[PDB]
Amino acid sequence: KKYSIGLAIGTNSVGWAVITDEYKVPSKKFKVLGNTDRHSIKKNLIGALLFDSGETAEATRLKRTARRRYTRRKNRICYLQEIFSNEMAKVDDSFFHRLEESFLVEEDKKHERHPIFGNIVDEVAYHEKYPTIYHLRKKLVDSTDKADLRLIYLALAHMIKFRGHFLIEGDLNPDNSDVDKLFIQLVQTYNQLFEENPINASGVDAKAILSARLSKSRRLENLIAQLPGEKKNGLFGNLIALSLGLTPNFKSNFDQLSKDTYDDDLDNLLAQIGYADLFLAAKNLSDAILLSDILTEITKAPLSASMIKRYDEHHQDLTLLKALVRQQLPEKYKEIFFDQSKNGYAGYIDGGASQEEFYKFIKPILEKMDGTEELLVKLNREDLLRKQRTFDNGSIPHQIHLGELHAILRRQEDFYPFLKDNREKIEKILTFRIPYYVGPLARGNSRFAWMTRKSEETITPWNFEEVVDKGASAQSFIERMTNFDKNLPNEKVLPKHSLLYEYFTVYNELTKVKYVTEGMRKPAFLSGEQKKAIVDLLFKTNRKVTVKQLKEDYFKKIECFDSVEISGVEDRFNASLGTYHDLLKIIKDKDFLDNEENEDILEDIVLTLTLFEDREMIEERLKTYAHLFDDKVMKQLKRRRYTGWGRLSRKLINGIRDKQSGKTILDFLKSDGFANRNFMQLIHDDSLTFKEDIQKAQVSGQGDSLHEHIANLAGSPAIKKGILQTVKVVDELVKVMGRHKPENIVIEMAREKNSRERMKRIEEGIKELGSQILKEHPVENTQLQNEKLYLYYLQNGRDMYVDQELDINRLSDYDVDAIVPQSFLKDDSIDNKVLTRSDKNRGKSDNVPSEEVVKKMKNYWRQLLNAKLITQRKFDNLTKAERGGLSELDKAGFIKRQLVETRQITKHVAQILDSRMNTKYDENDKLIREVKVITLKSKLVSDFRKDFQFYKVREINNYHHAHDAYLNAVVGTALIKKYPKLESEFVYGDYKATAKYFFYSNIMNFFKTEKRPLIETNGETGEIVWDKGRDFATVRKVLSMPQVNIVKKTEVQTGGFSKESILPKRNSDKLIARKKDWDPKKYGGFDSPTVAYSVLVVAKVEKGKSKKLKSVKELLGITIMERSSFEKNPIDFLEAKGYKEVKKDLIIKLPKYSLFELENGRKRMLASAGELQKGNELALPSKYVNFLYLASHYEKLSPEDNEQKQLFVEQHKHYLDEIIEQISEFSKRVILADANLDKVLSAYNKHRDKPIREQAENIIHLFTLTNLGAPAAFKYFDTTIDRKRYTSTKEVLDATLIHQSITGLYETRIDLSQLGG
RNA sequence: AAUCCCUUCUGCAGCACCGUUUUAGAGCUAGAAAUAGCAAGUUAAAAUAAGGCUAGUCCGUUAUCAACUUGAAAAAGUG
DNA sequence: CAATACCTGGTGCTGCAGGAGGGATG
DNA sequence: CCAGGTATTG
Ligand SMILES: [K+]
Ligand SMILES: [K+]
Ligand SMILES: [K+]
Ligand SMILES: [K+]
Ligand SMILES: [K+]
Ligand SMILES: [K+]
Ligand SMILES: [K+]
Ligand SMILES: [K+]
Ligand SMILES: [K+]
Ligand SMILES: [K+]
Ligand SMILES: [Mg+2]
Ligand SMILES: [Mg+2]
Repeated sequence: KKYSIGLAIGTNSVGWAVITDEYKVPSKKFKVLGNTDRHSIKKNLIGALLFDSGETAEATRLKRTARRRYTRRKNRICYLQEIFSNEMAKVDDSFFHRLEESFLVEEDKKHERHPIFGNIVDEVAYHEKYPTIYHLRKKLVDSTDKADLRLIYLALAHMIKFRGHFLIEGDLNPDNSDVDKLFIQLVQTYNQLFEENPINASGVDAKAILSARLSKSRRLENLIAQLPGEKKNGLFGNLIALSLGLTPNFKSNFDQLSKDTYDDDLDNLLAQIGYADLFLAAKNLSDAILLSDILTEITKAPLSASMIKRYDEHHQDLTLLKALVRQQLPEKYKEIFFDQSKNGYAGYIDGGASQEEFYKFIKPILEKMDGTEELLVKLNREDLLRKQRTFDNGSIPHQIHLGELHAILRRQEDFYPFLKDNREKIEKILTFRIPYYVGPLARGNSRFAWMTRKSEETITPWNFEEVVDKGASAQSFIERMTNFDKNLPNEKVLPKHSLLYEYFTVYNELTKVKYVTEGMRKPAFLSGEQKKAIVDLLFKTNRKVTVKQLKEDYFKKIECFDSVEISGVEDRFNASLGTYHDLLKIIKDKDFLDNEENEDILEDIVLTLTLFEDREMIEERLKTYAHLFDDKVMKQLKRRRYTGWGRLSRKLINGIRDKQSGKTILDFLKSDGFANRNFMQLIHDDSLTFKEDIQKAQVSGQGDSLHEHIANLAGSPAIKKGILQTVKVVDELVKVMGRHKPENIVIEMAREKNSRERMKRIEEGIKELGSQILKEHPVENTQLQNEKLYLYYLQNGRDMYVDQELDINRLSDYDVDAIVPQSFLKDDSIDNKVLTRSDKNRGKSDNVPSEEVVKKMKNYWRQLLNAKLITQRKFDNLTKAERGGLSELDKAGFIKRQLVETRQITKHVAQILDSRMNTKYDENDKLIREVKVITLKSKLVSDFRKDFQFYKVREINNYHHAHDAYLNAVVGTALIKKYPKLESEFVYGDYKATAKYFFYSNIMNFFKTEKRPLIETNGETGEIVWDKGRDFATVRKVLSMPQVNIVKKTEVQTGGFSKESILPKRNSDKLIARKKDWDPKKYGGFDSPTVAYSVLVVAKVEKGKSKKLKSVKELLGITIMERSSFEKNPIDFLEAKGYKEVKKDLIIKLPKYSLFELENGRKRMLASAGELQKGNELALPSKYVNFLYLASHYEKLSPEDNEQKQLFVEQHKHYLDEIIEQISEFSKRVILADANLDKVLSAYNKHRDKPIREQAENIIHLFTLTNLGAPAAFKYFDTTIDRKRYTSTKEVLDATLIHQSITGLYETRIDLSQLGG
């Protein structure tokens, strides 16, 4: 009674099957619990678990940081109001009270309804004088008169509440925003600065070029093109890119700018290369540009002046437009200016029409009339009838608002002393930001917090530097997320640029080098002293060590050789002692670097230089070693910084020692007799204690629950959910088998609204490219789902193999080609595809695109890569011909990869299963592997199905998952029975090119007959593995079984309370209050809450004026918001809902997808408290499935054999009317959608003359009507069938509730009809 | 299971711009009223998961969940 | 009550830490 | 986008 388990793991399903020795699926009588007449039921041991996808914690994060930002903006306003409190009380004792209650209706207000002044005359006068807040801001900046304290507060609060971005570190001169004069002065500085050949700025419109709204690099390209004799990589072009916003490097010219550390960066660069006024004229021009796009001798507040310009132009253009429409088109006036439902001005101001929609609506009306030329120019400039609060204000830096705030404070502190004293406090309120390396300012109740306090007191924007330890917190920010050595899980990894780590890497690479001379018969390793000599003579004198250097400067000059051959390294050594030479240049003391005593200190310094990024903290930590280096060396040292972390810790590299030998890993790597064992051999050697000590280190950390362990894997949270469910399914199956472990467990893992991503990728690439391909051809995200159009836009409308424009309309004429041919690699993704007019122009179809195409198109390809329209992998594959093209080894590897699962995630799943199955040790204290775990790629079973006609159709039902599992079980098991030597490739354990190509290509031919023998056996054992006369019949019978255990995981719904839309007030009890006292009838609110789970209530409710008690049984949906209160005390909750005399013990909790069975096997699932999903699977017989498969698609190019498939399709055409029949009988029994079924029958009767292929495809479409789960709309040819929904859950209150275990084999059935009174 | 770069998949932190909602921004004239004819419109306040106690410039949408017995829970046991 | 149609919150940026896989050694 | 909530129309 030996058995094996087959598993198919996916992101929404775990298919499972149990097989015996003969590849049969058993069947058992399983006990049934509950109050039903049924006491047991027969189940086949095969099925599939279905579940909704597990989501990422990202949306939670975004919304959580937003919650924090709203809290902190409120606290900003609260600080500002606290500063104003007393003097405002002297002026107006209820001003802030009216501000906070501005949202209430006049009936609910406690003070006068006019907020600012408290009476109508002064309010109307204010709005007449200051129609927008920016009028008041400009007035308060420019005027010299004492102003009302309330208007001052309103201006300062409007600046602080919407304060602009923080993308620039430094100050901003308010004026000097003339692009032209700053570019001219830059040109003068360069010309009189440089030695000869002065640059030309004659007839240049640096203003237009730089100020045009464009990508930084495209404006760079334009300005460079204007300059004769200047490269885009020219030094002056580099300075221009510095001024534009890019980071240039003057390293190559002489062998973001806004970062704060970037100025220290520039200072050390100046130390390295010894006039900079062009830089002081470069960032000045950067300001000029950035400011000029947004906005100076007439005011100190130019931003509010620009907003007032917006307002004035809006007024003038609106007057002109009203007059023009009244004169020329008097009949549309209402529609344009009164109808909020239309996208005219009325919908633009009061409706829901955006600026873009309003423009789309009014462009034809402007083109239709006369005198609309300037208005149309403003429209195409996106500068017509503009509001002031718009989407594009994200460009406004906080320095602008800060300048206006400071101006107002300077004006009004002459009249208000508390403004003079609190000026810097208010400025700080505006400018203060919590640093990213500090995190939440918590006190021990935030699982995300790491900040440590210098003193225990409340943190404010002003005492932040004294209360918050900006030092220790910035250290914790990195150290909490630092990686731990996998071998010693309680040790921190070394910095990637640590001297010890680089020594380790160099010695590990060097210890496997071999060399041959004439005197030697066979190659030899390098001795420890040879390796030390090579390190001291070469690695410590050159950054990179070439094989030529190894042959000449060592084997010739030391060992006195003339011809020696080297193996283990080719051309140049990959490892290098980079930090050694960095420090040798900085400190200039080789004996200090070579003194082993000085290792520690150095490891400290580098650690600092890696751990932090701030200059002050780095200097503070390096102070401990100030006495060791001259001041110049200390300044050069603090300017140097590293990033990145290694994979191994210091204790593993050079700490733990082998008990017998007494030396560390690095000691072995430096000298290991004549074995020269490397790191892997060291930690896997049974004669050394490294293996055992690593084992003893691992265990203590991994004593935690299965869920935590699976959380610690790397992968999508959806596939992690799948993995956890897979493990639980295996546990349940083992329990079903009488706690006997299986012989094999075969696992296969499937491969892994993105249209907006395509749109964003293309928009960014085209605007960075500076192309007008979207002005010429506007496109929507739905059109980008077509492969050819997406390729067209990614290629800027050009052929990729030949210099020639592409025509959009002729996309059907063109070809989509694989960069690496698909006979070699089955890559069908954008990363390996190209749109070209004719694939013939690629060159030869058997390799990488020819060298000629590369020579033609490399520059255009590089332009596409810089705009991120192609990836780096795509570019490399396109230009592989430059580096020899595809070698035969690549040919063999592309095929071995198609059939050997080499993912770390499938390896992790197999390791979990293996460590859960095999737990006993033998007499030699080695593991007893009772259970072998196999990992297969989906292509094996896919090719099996296609070769032996066991086709899958995903749309018919969810059975295929289960079937896949079964097939996986079968094939895998058979495979390792036929070729045990392949265990190393497929079974979890710590155990010519043409040859392996042929072998892996034909690995699955033992199943085929063509003459191979009828019976296939193992060569050595003589055991039978496959009977071609009997076992295929077994597989067919298994795939034809109608009873398959499909179980949809019942899940409590979590997440948001409801839809987020804040609806207008409405006389409906469906509205939910947004605050405790905000009656939705007066204020609006939310609707559409999500039911966490429903509850079966059995009680009485009052009926009629008499309040008589009437017995009821109904489903009450507990919403996500109600859940905590209902669970704290269900009886009080239900009584508050209106129920009386609740039968507490009859309360049944019903999560989403709870299963009910009614009459004639009709099943329903709970979609919520008031809707049901389809609960039955349509078990279509196998012959119909294979017919639908074959007839669904043409058979073209064993193409002569495909004639037999076509003849079978045509000989069994009557199958169509049978399939429809099978559907009809199903629907009438189970679905109960009379109108939809009649429409579908009429549609099938309508197209009986259509070709068989298209009828088959639309019949595939039909199964949406019968699929398990929520109803969905579908299409039969050109007829649309809307979903028939189940808008009532009354019937399930008398049906049979079915509780299912994870496999569905164990059940518990409750006949709810026995509940009532 | 080397380094570099790229891509993709994950986790955390700090910000910005809108959108919505109610109220404020005296609508006028003729109508009994409905309605008609005109004037106007760009701005602001406040909320932005109800809220919680642990009162922090903190926390509140991920992960986990058939039934039944035990347990605070994680989880074990039951065919 | 059952069929029918409509609805559904978005965008942009800065830093950091990691797993992976692909292609090459800048 | 999918699919559960909502009002409107019978
Ligand atoms: K009142
Ligand atoms: K040029
Ligand atoms: K609008
Ligand atoms: K090399
Ligand atoms: K760093
Ligand atoms: K959910
Ligand atoms: K959940
Ligand atoms: K279940
Ligand atoms: K990465
Ligand atoms: K790698
Ligand atoms: Mg709040
Ligand atoms: Mg607003």
